[PDB]
Amino acid sequence: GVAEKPVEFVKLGTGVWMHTGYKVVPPWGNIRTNGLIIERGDYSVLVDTAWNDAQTAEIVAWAKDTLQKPIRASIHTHAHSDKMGGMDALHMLGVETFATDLTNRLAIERGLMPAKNVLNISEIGSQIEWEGLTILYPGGGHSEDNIVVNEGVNNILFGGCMIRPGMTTSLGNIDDANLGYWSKAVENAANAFPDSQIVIPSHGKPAGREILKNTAYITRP
Ligand SMILES: [Zn+2]
Ligand SMILES: [Zn+2]
Repeated sequence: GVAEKPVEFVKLGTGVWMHTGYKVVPPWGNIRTNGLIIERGDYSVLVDTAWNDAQTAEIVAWAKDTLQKPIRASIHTHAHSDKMGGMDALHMLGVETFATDLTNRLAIERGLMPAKNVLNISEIGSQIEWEGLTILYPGGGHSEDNIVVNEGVNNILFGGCMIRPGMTTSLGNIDDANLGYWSKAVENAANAFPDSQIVIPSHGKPAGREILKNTAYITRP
């Protein structure tokens, strides 16, 4: 198969960095997965692992060594291996991990390791403030447990796998999707965070609010 592309880091805003890792999925090629590192003074917090422990350890080392703001804690945006494939690395590297109770239960069922701490959002529309970020459960979409994360200083909305890349018509991995609610969940996220000017999908490049509108259109019933 083709070589797996290396992990990448790019600055999205003041104190906000995108991590990207790659996986070769036969019989095709590399697929990216994106998460964030967010600076919090003298430490940082992480949104999502990469695909596996080795990529995730590289991300932790980058925060410690380049930002000099080591990762203290992390949040995971649903129970799939692009988001939770590196949990064992986080736990060994002393990162305190958080996910919803539903995500943790699905992780165990799906062969992934659960996070150490529960985020108490479980009803549609529930929000909490966590390490300066707003975390919203908008309802099931790409996965029943999918959550989104807003960084209100730079106005960056992390949509994760609930937001599809660019102007795609492909729905990606829908094995666990709530096809009936997905478009409404995208609308819920868009309405909850109207000021965010940058939107990050897991599997494509950073964009504007047009990827919210495009995802909502392509996943509509
Ligand atoms: Zn997924
Ligand atoms: Zn994904």
